[PDB]
Amino acid sequence: WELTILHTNDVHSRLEQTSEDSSKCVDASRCMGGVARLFTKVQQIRRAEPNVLLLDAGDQYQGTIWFTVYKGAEVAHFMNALRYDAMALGNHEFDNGVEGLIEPLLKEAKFPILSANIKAKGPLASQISGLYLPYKVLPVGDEVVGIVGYTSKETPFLSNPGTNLVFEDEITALQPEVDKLKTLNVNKIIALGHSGFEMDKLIAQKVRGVDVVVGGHSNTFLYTGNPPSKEVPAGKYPFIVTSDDGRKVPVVQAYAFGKYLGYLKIEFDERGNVISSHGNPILLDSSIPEDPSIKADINKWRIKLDDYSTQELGKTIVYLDGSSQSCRFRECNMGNLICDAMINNNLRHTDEMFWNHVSMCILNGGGIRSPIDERNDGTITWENLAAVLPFGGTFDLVQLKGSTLKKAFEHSVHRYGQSTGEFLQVGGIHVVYDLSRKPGDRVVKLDVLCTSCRVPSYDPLKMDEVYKVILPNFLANGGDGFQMIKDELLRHDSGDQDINVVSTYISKMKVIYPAVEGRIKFS
Amino acid sequence: WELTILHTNDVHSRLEQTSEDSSKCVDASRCMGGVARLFTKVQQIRRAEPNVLLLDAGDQYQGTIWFTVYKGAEVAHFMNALRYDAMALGNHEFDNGVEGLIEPLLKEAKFPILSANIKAKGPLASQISGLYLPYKVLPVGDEVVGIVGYTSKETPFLSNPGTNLVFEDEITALQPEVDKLKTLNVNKIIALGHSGFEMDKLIAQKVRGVDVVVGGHSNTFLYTGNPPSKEVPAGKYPFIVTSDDGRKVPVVQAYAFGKYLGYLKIEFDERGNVISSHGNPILLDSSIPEDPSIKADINKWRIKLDDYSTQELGKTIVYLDGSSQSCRFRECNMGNLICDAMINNNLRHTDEMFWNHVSMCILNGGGIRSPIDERNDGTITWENLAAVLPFGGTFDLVQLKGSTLKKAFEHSVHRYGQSTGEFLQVGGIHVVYDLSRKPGDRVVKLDVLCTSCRVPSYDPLKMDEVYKVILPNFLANGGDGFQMIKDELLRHDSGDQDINVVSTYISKMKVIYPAVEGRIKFS
Ligand SMILES: COC(=O)c1ccc(CO/N=c2\ccn([C@@H]3O[C@H](COP(=O)(O)CP(=O)(O)O)[C@@H](O)[C@H]3O)c(=O)n2C)cc1
Ligand SMILES: COC(=O)c1ccc(CO/N=c2\ccn([C@@H]3O[C@H](COP(=O)(O)CP(=O)(O)O)[C@@H](O)[C@H]3O)c(=O)n2C)cc1
Ligand SMILES: [Ca+2]
Ligand SMILES: [Ca+2]
Ligand SMILES: [Zn+2]
Ligand SMILES: [Zn+2]
Ligand SMILES: [Zn+2]
Ligand SMILES: [Zn+2]
Repeated sequence: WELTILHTNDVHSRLEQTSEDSSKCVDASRCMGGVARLFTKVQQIRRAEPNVLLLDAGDQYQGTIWFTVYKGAEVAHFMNALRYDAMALGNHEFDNGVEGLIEPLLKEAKFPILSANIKAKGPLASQISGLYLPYKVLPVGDEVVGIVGYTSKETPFLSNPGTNLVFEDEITALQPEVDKLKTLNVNKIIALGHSGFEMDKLIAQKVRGVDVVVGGHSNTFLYTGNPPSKEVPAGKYPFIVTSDDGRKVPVVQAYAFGKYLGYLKIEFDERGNVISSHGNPILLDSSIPEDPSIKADINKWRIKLDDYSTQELGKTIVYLDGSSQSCRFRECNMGNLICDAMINNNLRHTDEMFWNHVSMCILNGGGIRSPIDERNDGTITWENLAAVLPFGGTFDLVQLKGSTLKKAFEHSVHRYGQSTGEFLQVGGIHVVYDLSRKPGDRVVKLDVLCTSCRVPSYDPLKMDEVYKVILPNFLANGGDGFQMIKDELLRHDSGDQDINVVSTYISKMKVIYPAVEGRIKFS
Repeated sequence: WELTILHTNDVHSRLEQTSEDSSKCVDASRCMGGVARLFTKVQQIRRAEPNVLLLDAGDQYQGTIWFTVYKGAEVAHFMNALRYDAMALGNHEFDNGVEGLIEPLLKEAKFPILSANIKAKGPLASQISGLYLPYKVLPVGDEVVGIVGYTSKETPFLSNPGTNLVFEDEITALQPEVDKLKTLNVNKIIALGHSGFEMDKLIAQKVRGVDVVVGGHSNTFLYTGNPPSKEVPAGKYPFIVTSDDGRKVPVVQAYAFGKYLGYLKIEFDERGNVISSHGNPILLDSSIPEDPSIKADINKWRIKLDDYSTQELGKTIVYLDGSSQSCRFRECNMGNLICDAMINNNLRHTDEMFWNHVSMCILNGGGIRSPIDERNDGTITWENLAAVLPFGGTFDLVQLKGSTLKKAFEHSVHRYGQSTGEFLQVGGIHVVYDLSRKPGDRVVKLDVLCTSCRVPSYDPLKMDEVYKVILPNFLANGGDGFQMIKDELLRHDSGDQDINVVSTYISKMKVIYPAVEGRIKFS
């Protein structure tokens, strides 16, 4: 019996086709992904293969102005149009709190939404009961397939689920659910979830009864053969894990941003044993036409986005200096605003040991692409912010040793004076450079805002201590020569869309007035 | 013909009786003022004198939780109960914008509200037409008295009137209105307004046809004889100004906070010439009973204030360190919060030469009377803020030369180490002390946030430059040994209630997290 699993993960609001690097589409002849093109390929496969499941491993929420305006209604609408068969909750599905997930996604999806390791408490437990499930048994042809969900145990640090949801250890929560499915004579079981490739491999190894793991979160690209685009595979597709009981369990993921459709064929015997599996993600490039009906519906929904983009988000009473002459040479107030917005976006619930789990921000000055003039009655619109932050990136959370962060600050000024992009704007950091010193030895003071403290205050950076830092995905990936960040980071989780972080902060503040205040000094 | 003018000014939300220093009443046998006691005395005078006018020279708005909750409805209600005959607009009547004045005061007052020098433009001119007037001619016995109003030309820097109101020069706007009243055979004219004793004397000298000036704003106490309480008179009551045409024009004011009722008797001849005048403010002490009906109505209205005081205003995720061990010895985050709230409260409309007219704050650490613990789910209520700021003061605006501010910072640490109250918490200032230097020479660096700049940044303080600074009225009056502030300031205007400034900022921010960030350092 052959099952074809089609899968997406970390689509992150890429409803429209994008450029090759998943940013705004500008060259139509080379644009990729989008739900209209995904519809064409899914429909084509479903004409040819008898037993198909279209699955999403979470993180449809967050990434573009589509999510900013429609807040999940676009996810329910377009996933329903694609006839997704099941979805696991991702961390970003909690960005607008549990109410922003219940309404509109859980109440409007025409498919089961799953997570076996999220447990609600208090009144929320009654309010949400049955709106997401630990698993669902689906009929596929003449057989049944059980799908069990899971979500990152670190979601409380990576989104806004609130205090009435408990994120349990994935393997601990999954095993009894898979044991239960086996008692109900379900012999084909998929674990679909959102914890990252490392946890997916552990689930494949340790959760007895799981036949395949379909994951996400880590934006992992897996491929068997010559890659079709610029993504470099972390391993073959599927990635085979040998389980504790000796089975070969395929693990799949399909990068992010709707650029690929994962495609895995699994051959099962009559008792649900996996005989073999093969496949590969399919690059959704211009060779696959956008479905005209889905595209026309996208164009209709885009009208409200165009309208929203010109509305006042809030006001500034100061000139927002995002010039290169300032932001690539010294502390600039646009850089301070963006880092303050990044820290505000990452305020999450804590135990009694931290005021917040993260207090620090770095931002390459070359990533700030325009100032904003305050003389248009102080108005700031999304279109103005998109000129400042045009790359479609995210502001991610990383864990870096103090030694790595000191090397990043040395890199920031290693060839100072040429208007290069690596000069860092900061938040929760006070750095002093002495440019008369040799490159690599120019940082003379580096103080950081504490997190494990009830009163935030600055203390010297410690080389062996690991710090959480919010920074662009461009820098987490080693852009601008920050190879030390890519190579030495101890954890990396994708964050919110860059424009959206700043827009939300400006709308919350109503009137902004960021100052240049001595976060960066020169001796 | 004898006219008795009863007058109040700068009542500032003191609806309830207060202590002798106009703070919370705690010893009933020695409490003063309040509208119930004012009613008793006004009613007594109106039984005995035939020609009485009860006037208010503005600034009923702002000062206690009454204004925070009722937003002017309490002013219309209790001024109507007292049967005020006329009121001039004060600067604080614009604290909640022009909408917060129209609704509820202008639409609910049963007396004319006056200002001849405020001119509206755009649609507002039609919306507000006739809701305030330049003047009103009132019948008094068998005669008529014209009352012409005026409001501080500096109101745009001292409240929130918005950009559709123009504040003209008082004398320029008053003269044509008084000329018009004279053409209508009105021969007895009172100028009632809110610009301060200095401007009141100029109006008495220069506006031809004005028989008496009833003022406010500067909280001036005038008295003829031995003063009845702790207020020291600035001059006799009335203060006589010789007009340009040789008339003797009485100028009156009655301190502030409803502690006194001004009482002036003017003898006019049949042609409206002033023959003589005499009087004195009456101390509203415990010897005058509170009117039981007004007091019972006050007690009824107080219920909603008690309810409001326990509601969550917003949350803190940090411990708000208002301890004396911190705030009298070093930068404390409660001090930073209060100074940031003071600067936010003073954001006003500007031309293109300033991002804001004021950027600096000083606050005596001894004025911070409690920390706030963040472990009650981060909740902050008005009752918690009242424990931090219990004195019932205001956060005022002063103009100080840099030399005066340097002397204030030397005073801040002149006897450092004894937990004395004068140690300053700051905003928009970065100071460095070297305590090994002799007292009076301990300030080694003092940088200030610019105002005449499009991007706020810090520069060294200049001894000859005048800076606007927000600070407690306690310090503006020379408290804590800051005699240099009292003696050398170039302008002083009373600001908003201390608790209200902080409450509004916390409610706007929703979640606060003030840090100790290096505003005060030690070498
Ligand atoms: C609609 O979207 C685009 O046009 C789009 C274009 C690219 C990507 C991918 O590359 N992402 C980048 C690329 C560069 N930079 C910054 O730009 C600096 C270079 O800028 P300049 O010295 O001014 C040279 P230029 O005028 O040709 O741009 C780098 O040093 C670096 O600091 C980034 O921050 N990011 C995130 C994504 C989208
Ligand atoms: C319900 O209201 C009152 O209890 C009320 C009491 C008074 C006033 C008038 O006085 N106003 C003040 C008085 C003092 N202080 C500060 O307190 C310091 C002295 O405090 P300690 O060293 O702690 C001595 P203590 O325990 O007896 O208070 C001063 O150095 C000064 O920094 C002020 O800030 N203000 C504004 C008003 C109201
Ligand atoms: Ca099986
Ligand atoms: Ca006259
Ligand atoms: Zn993701
Ligand atoms: Zn994720
Ligand atoms: Zn006043
Ligand atoms: Zn005033």
